[PDB]
This record gives sequence, C-alpha cells and structure tokens, in this order.
Amino acid sequence: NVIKEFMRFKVRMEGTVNGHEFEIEGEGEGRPYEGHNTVKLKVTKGGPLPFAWDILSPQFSKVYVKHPADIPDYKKLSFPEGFKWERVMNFEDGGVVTVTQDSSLQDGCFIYKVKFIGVNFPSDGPVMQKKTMGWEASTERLYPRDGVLKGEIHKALKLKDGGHYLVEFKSIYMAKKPVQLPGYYYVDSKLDITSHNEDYTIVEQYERTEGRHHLFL
Amino acid sequence: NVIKEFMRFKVRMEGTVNGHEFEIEGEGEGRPYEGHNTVKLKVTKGGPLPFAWDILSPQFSKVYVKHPADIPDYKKLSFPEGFKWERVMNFEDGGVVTVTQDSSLQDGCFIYKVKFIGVNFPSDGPVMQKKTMGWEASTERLYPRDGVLKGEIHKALKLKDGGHYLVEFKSIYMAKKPVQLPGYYYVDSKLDITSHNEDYTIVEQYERTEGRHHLFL
Amino acid sequence: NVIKEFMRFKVRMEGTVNGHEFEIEGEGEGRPYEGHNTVKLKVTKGGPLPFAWDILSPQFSKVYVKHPADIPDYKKLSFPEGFKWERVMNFEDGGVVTVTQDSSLQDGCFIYKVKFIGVNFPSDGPVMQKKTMGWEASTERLYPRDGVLKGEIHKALKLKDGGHYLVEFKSIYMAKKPVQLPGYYYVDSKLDITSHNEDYTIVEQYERTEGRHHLFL
Amino acid sequence: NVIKEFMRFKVRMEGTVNGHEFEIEGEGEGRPYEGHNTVKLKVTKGGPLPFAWDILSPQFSKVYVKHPADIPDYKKLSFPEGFKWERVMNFEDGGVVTVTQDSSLQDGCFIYKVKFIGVNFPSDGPVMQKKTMGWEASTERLYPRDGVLKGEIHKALKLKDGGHYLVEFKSIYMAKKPVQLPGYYYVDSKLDITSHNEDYTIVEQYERTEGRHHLFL
Repeated sequence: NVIKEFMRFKVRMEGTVNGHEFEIEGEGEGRPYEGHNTVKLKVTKGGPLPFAWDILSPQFSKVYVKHPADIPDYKKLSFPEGFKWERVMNFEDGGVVTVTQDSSLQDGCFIYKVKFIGVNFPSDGPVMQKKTMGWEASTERLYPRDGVLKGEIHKALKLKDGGHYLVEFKSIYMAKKPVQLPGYYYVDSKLDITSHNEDYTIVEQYERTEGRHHLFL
Repeated sequence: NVIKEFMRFKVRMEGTVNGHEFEIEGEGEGRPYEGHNTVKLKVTKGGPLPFAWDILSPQFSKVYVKHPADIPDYKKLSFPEGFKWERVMNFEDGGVVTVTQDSSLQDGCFIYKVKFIGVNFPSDGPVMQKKTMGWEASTERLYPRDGVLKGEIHKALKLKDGGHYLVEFKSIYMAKKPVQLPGYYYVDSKLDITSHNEDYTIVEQYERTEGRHHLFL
Repeated sequence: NVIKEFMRFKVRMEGTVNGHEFEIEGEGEGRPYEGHNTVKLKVTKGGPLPFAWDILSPQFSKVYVKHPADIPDYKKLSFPEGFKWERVMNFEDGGVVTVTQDSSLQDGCFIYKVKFIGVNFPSDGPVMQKKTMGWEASTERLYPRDGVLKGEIHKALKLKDGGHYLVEFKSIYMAKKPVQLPGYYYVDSKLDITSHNEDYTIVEQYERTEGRHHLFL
Repeated sequence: NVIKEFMRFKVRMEGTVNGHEFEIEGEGEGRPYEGHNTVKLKVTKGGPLPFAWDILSPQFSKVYVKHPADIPDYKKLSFPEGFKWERVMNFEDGGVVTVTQDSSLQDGCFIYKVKFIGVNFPSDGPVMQKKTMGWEASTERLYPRDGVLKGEIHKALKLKDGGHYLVEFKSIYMAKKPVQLPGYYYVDSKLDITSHNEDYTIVEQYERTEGRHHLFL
C-alpha cells in the first residue's frame, strides 16, 4: 500500500448528451480510508453545457469508499493495477445513460478516464431544462456477481419547483486483476456541489461515502 | 387511539402465478410502534404451490413500521379508515408481478385483503423450480408523490446453490383519507421464514421494520 | 372440427385499477379462420369506471387470429382443452398492469375468464384522466420459448390533445395440452371501439387480427 | 435533390463493450430510394473483438430507407445538413447499450460517425461467448415525438445452440434542421452478414429496408 492516507486524482471525460458533444477535465483529492473526496471540474469542450450538471456529477471515485475491516475493499485491493467500472442510469422520463470508465494509478496519483453517452432526454425535461438542484443522499445495494462487484441504487434529483426526478443506477466494478470480493452489503453516499461558476463550466464537488452491512444484521 | 401497542391482523390472499390459481389465509400480530410483527399462513386452495413461497412472503403489513417522531407515519395516520397498497415486482429473469391490497380496521383488528398476479416466470427459473431460500435484509427508498407515498427497493433472494436472484420492488401506499405525507426517507426491513412444512402449505414469518432518515443526514 | 367457422364467446373480468375494483361481463362472436371478432361488454360492478376504458379493451381472443397454413395455429390446436394467457403491459408513465386469463370451450362456445391488476397510474395521467382515444393498429412479434408461445408489441393509444401514450405489451400463451408451436412470426391487429354509452358502462368492440411471416421473407 | 439514386457512405465507430475498447471504419453504398444498401467494415483497433459482432451490425444508415410518397421521408429531407441518431438497446439478460451518431453529407458522400457503449453483459452469455447467429428480420414502430422522430423494435438474435436472444431497440432520429415529420408508421428491415473472416476483423453486410403504413390501414 500503495494507497496512502492522502491521494490525489486526475480525471477526464468525453461525453455526449442528446447529441451534444463535450469534454471535461478535472482534479481531485481525498482520504480513501476516511470515505471523503473532492473534485474540481472544467468543461474543456462544448461548454457551457445545454443540460443539468447533476447527471454528470456522479461519474467523477469509489476507491475512496470507507470500508469496515470485515468487508473486503475490492476497489482498493485492485491497485496498483486498478479497475474499470460501468454504469447504466435509467431516468424516469425515458432518459438513458451508459457510462464506461477506467481507473489506474500513475506515480502515486489516480487516473480516471471516462466515456459517457446520454440519450432520449425529453427536450422539455428537467435535464434538458436544467431544473434540478442536486442529488439526495443515497444508498447502494452491492453484491458479487459473475466474478465482479455489482450495485444498484434508487436515486433522486431535487426539482427546483419541488418534488423529485427519479433515476435508477446500475453499476459494475471490475478489477483489472483477481481480488477478493465482498458479499451482500451497502454503501451510503452523499454528493454535494460546493461551488460553480454561473454557466457551470467550472465546478467543485464534495462526496462522502461509506460501506456497511445492513443495520439489522 | 385505534392503533394500540399490540395489534393483531387477519389476511387473505387471492393469487395466480404462471396460470396457477391459489388462495391463502393467515393471522398475525405485532407491536406497531416497535417495528415487529409475525404472521402464520396456510394455503387454503391450490395447495402445494408449484413455485417458491418467497415471492409471496412480502405481501403478508407496513402499519407496523416503527417511525421516529420527526417522520410522519402516513400509514398509521390513515387509520381507522386505513390504506391501500399496490406494488410491482420486476424479476431479473423476466418474471413480473403486480399486487393490489386493501388495509382496514375491524373490531380492533387489522384486516388485509390481497390480490396477486405473477406472470412470465421461466419454467426452469428459481421461482418455478423453488431454488430460493429467503430474502436478504433490505432498504426501501421512500418519497411523496402524486399525493401518495411511494417507495422502491433492490431486493434479493438467496439461491440454494449459492448466489442471488434479483428483484426490484416498486410500491405505492394510498391512505383512504387525507393525512400527512412524509418527505424523502428510508425503511429498513428483514423478513424471515420462522417455520414451515416441507411444501410450504403452512408457514410462519417474522419481520422487523423501521423507518429512518439516511445515515449521513 | 370443434372450432367452427362461426364461434361465439362469453367473457368475464374481475379487475382493479389504482385500488378501484370492478367487474365486467360480455358476449362476443366472430370467424376464427377469417381473423375477426366482436364483443359487447357491460360493467357489472364498480360501474362508472374512473379510468380509460381503452386499457381494458385488449383483454377481451387470440383463437380468432387468422393463420396461414404454413404457420402452426397453436391457440386453435389447443382446443377443445383450450389455453391460458398472461400478459404484462408497461406504460410509458409508470403504470403497470398484469393480466392472467383462462380460455375454455363449453356449450359449443368459447369461455373467457380474466383477472386484471393495474397499478402506478399517475392521477393526472391519460388513463386516470380519461384522455385516450383508441389504439393505433399494431404488430406483435412472436416466437416459441420455454415450451410455450410468447409475443411482444409496441402499442400506442391516441390522445385527445394529440400525441400518443406508449405501452409495451408482453404476452405468454400456454396450451393446456401439448400442441405444435410455430417459429418466429408476426401478428397484425386493429382493435376498435364501435359503440359505447356516455359513461362507458356498455361497450362494443371490433377486432381484426391476422398471423403472417415478416414481409421480406 | 442532393440525394441521388445511388450513393456511397463512409462510416467510423469508437466503442467499448464490457470495458473492451475498439475502433472500426468502413465504407458502403446503396439505393436510398429503393431501400437497399451494403457495407464493408474493418476493425482498426481493439483487434479481434471479444464479443458477438451482431451487436454492432445495426449501427452501420436510415437515409436509405424506401418510403412511399405519402410518408414524409424525414431523414432524406434533412439533407444536405443531415441528422443525428441515438439508440438504446435493452438485452434480455441485462446488457445495455447506448449509441450516438452523426450523419452528414460531404461532396456526394454520406459521412457517418458513431460512438458506442455497451455494458453489463454476462461473461457467460451469448454476447461475450459469441453464440449468436445473425438477426431475424424486424419491424420498427415509428411516431413523431418531441419535435423528432422515434421508433422502437422488438428484435432477436438467433442462437447457435438454437433459440433466440431478445433485444429491444429504442431509437431517436434528429434532423439538424426541423423538416417534415411523418405520423405513426412502420419500417421493415432485414440485415444479413454477407461475408466475414474468421475473427470478424473484416465484415460485409447487406440491409433491406422499407417504410410503410400498417397493413390494415
């Protein structure tokens, strides 16, 4: 280890939403063993974005999840080789996103490369209309499957006018090398936008995340 | 009052699974303010179900959910008129179930009436082949919507030969009288089969369930 | 054979939509080898339905599907015993319906028994608001699976304020005796409400439906 | 006009399937008013794809769809500017794919640019195990929505070991310029792999496709 108490990271995203091409670059840092991390983003191409920043927020670091000792830390165990992760986001209004990412380690710094494709968002929807205002804190249900780690979440974006915009997440974590997998468990998360410029071409986020067993066990 | 510290209930279910008709009846009791309840069932018609009992178990009492004082207990508030509940269960292998239920209070006893329709289960699947062995403890994400209370869960049935069989629950709770809805919150639950005969024509269940805010709030 | 060129039928339905119970009875007739049939329904209980009649229309006769000689007529072959049918209807706005049906032959006439459960329809949506106006003609994709016949359709209801309300149908047909199944094929249908009273408590429908191979074959 | 009776095209795709990156480039040609076209592809990077080629085939030209004079040919009318198209493919076993593409016209040659992300495919499934054998002919259901053209299809891949592997397609066609949209209609298609080398690093395809009204209209 390899994975120190303090770790920095670099991230780059190439994405497309309803046909709108964009690129984003950023840097972050956090305490992998404490379950917290922050990140600053900059839209390098296609800005300002014609859609809610919120749909991108969660694609910018699960190696920072705090895990109790009795729960194998698959993501952490994968380094230095690292792991890849994939995801599907099913929006209640038909919107669909598919994400592919690669997580590596270079000279003590984490390297994240992301590809994102979002389609079918209604022109007058909350995404396309920028009517959201952050995510609610969430709880992911994880389990080992097909030799890899999987998890699902029932998430929600807060609507300006009140109410919520529902999104189901389905993620897949795949170590680049064989690593001990955990059993059924949960991960609580809370992602906040801490700052941003008026057109959201510059953004700062904070995330707290921790794994645990269900409370009744 | 109407809802005492100790309350009993009676339940009747009329269902069909893959064309197989059946009837179930039972009696239960519990501590509504403590978050626990038990129930004893008996298959009265269509006896010897040709499918896993597990898919029926969660259809047999949310008025028993322990809620903190700062979270409006919508279901409890609904009495004496009571409430209705509906649900969709999406099985990973294509099976689908819709449930509609009516909850009332009669002579100091909770009265539950359930209709269930399950279709599209593979004949060789874990349901039709009775390969399941109980649910993992779960956590439901609730929120108010359309004037009613809704909630979703990523649940899972343990496989006898190892692994899990996934199911997504979508529930709707509808008070028969206008009462206070809570905001976004969660419900942890754990249902166990405490006793049964080999063919599951006689079963007893126990369930613990409590409402709460997300752990990071 | 038992299936004459002219055949009548009797249907009875017990359903629930968003907690509202209802019952319907009807009588119909048609020419099974020609691909057309009519039916007259009367709401016998729960009358003055508080939702779009159109969601019920398609649950009231596949044995009447015209099949070319080179495509095994599974449903017809199942008689005199008959067959069962189940279905899932997934509505674009979240509403979900499950149906289970039993088709038999008695007194020289077909006997239909249907059970319907509909949930999660938004209070302000086209179904509960009664804003639909008939289905567009459709095309079902069928194939043999798990020893039975299955088919799916991408359906659509026309709306009063223009546009369409999309629904995906997934049906399963199950013979009560082993009969020959066909391979991959298509069924074309067009259902029309031919008459109805002011409150839709008495309704008359017409349906044309025919099986065939893809046109490029 | 801009669109002549015979037209060639250039296509290129960047994709990722279950974390495996690849690139493909190719050229095709056909008769846009006749609904016939062919294409030849070469895997340029990510050599020897570790998954079924079949999943990519339908991503390689709807301007070639034959339309009757009474049905607006939205895609054709969008030129010379062109149009973009997006798509979601939902695999029966959990795999999900999103696609985004751009179609333009350059000096008499159509230019196609495709981005593809596929995730959640079971390692032991027909895709990653290459057990598929081409698509069945299909029929897409189209309708105008949100100022654009949408269509859905219930498709199927033939399994080597027999049977079919089901896939639901959801496509969105967006003209770069708001040209005339058609109303509800269908498109029949039949895609065949005409030639291919052992490892699917060189492949040629043929597609027949024509738009039309429902047969009962």
